[PDB]
Amino acid sequence: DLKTGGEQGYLRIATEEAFATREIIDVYLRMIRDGTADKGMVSLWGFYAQSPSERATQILERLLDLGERRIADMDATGIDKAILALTSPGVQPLHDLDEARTLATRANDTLADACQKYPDRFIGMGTVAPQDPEWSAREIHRGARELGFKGIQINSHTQGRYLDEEFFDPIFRALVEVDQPLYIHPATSPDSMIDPMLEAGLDGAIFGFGVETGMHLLRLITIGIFDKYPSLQIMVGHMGEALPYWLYRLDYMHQAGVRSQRYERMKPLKKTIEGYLKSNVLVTNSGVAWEPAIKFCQQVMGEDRVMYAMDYPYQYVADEVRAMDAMDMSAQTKKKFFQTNAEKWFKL
Amino acid sequence: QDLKTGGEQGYLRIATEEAFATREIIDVYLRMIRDGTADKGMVSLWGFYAQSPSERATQILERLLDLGERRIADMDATGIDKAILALTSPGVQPLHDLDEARTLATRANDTLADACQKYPDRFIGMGTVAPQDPEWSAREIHRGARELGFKGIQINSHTQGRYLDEEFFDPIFRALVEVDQPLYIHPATSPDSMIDPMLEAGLDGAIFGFGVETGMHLLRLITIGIFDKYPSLQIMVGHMGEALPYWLYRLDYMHQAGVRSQRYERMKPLKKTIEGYLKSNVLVTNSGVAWEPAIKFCQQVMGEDRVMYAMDYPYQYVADEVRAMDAMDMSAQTKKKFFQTNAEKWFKL
Ligand SMILES: [Mn+2]
Ligand SMILES: [Mn+2]
Repeated sequence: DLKTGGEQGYLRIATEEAFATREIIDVYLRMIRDGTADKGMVSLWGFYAQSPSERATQILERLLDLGERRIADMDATGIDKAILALTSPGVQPLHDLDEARTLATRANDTLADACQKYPDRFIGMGTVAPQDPEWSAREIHRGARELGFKGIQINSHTQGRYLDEEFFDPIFRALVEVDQPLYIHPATSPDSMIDPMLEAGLDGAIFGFGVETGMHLLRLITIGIFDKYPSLQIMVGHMGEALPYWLYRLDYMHQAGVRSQRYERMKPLKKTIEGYLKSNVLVTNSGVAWEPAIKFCQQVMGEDRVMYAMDYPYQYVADEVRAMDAMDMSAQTKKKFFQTNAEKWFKL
Repeated sequence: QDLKTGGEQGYLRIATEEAFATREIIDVYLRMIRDGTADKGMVSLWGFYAQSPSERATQILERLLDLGERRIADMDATGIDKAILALTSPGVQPLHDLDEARTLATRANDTLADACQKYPDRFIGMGTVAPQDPEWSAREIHRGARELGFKGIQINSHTQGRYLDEEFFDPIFRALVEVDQPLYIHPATSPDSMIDPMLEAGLDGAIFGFGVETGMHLLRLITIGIFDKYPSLQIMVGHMGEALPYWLYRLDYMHQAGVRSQRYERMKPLKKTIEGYLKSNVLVTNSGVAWEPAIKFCQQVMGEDRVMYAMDYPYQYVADEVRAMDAMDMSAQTKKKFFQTNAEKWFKL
């Protein structure tokens, strides 16, 4: 009952879909073995790459496939197109810059090859190495102009550092030059923040992912990234990492902080936080196949700014697709949500 | 829109997360800041509120300190009939000298009891405790229920980086169930172990860090099985549930995924889903969130009987917020629950 081809009145374009390369997963394993992995890596990838559980082993196998098996899984859930990115944390944790750039290059060329082979099914977002912002800028050039990619995905922090630092500016300069979106995907929190979450089993997707990612998007908003770069669009998954829900409180407390001069890095902005959510931020529902949360986001940010995502293979659930197809929404809204918003914002 | 006391609009306005301070305890914070024993959160939060020359800070400190006619006037001016009062975060929880903590918490509780006696139709008390000493805290829970007329207690999230899911804190929960009173988990700044990236961006306080710390704490309690151990226990949180109601689908999906894959020895099977515990054991206020779409979303998730009005005076003392809440496109029956009768039930007023 879930079919490709758009007969139900829209294509299903899934906008937060993951893959891995074996050589990068082997680096994570090396890091865990040699003690250079951070606590988040040990937690996340010591689980996914090593647990014998059904969940981990299926995720690992699915991540590594970029062909007929992934296509079969998409066919079986009626997914027309998938926007693919290297799974978190990509090469961001790597201490050897030459190794990070090499592996990122390879992962990008691997993705490009797959998209060339399945051009009606797979759409690519590039991976970068923000450890090297200037290289990353050139890799943004290459993905947009040579590889056919539609943007980049950054897996939140790089070695405990956030994108609001001036150090990272070449990434933003390059994105606005090629006029492509940035997708800030979660990662585990850095060692400076993870301990109370990790000790309770909360460091991953259940909680810590949202803390890390929402903090990252928020600190970019509050540093004025969209005043510096008014064309820039930043996408986040998981229903906006709670930011839409907190909006009233964000704006109230932002304004209080600005006016009171409480903080060096919180100065006046040209728009409210609400205003940036309406003009510069875009949200997917990855992991949140939940009609009230989706409708809430659509109401707060505008229906044109909210997109369907599956989060394959971390959350591959046919009944979720069925629930999304069944939502109490107009045909027109549902087509935006499943298809045409993604067509617009990713320039498909 | 006139804001009047007396319920002529169809309900009393019962404000359920309202703060006060004591000069002696603020002086301790200043001492800890000066001597270097204050954590980064204390330096940030109380360095600001107790020392900032900012207009917001100065007026907030004066209002915090008043437990009399000024506070009453401020309530009258915004049509607030009753305020549920608690010692402002982080209370005595950061203190290293337990004699001092116990003495100052006793004093603060005595002061609050005295004020509530003076204005018994306007002020309702929640006790403060010192979780560093869970035995003393248990006695203080009983003292507040027996002698002081209090309706429960407020704990200001973590105590020196230690969380209530730890077995050490069990005597506090045992005492709450014995007196049959709720726990309000109010925010605090994050501990030094988690605060640094937030603090650097100006995000450690009410804008963001408070919700992270508090949502985390409540999620840790849910997932340790506090409500299987204590099925009668009610835990209240402000700020529209510290995002948990909005995350709920993701919370349950990933909690179940973790348990079934045996990922964390800490995370064991629970008798209810997280959704089940929200509907049976957690209560939410809208402190700081005078925003209809979020209130209505939370009502749908939790049930309209489980969501209450709060002002968060004096940190967020805004007449126009009251006006907006009075004017929500919501039935008279639901509005009366939200402002009045839910609080009357859950606080046993
Ligand atoms: Mn994902
Ligand atoms: Mn408060």
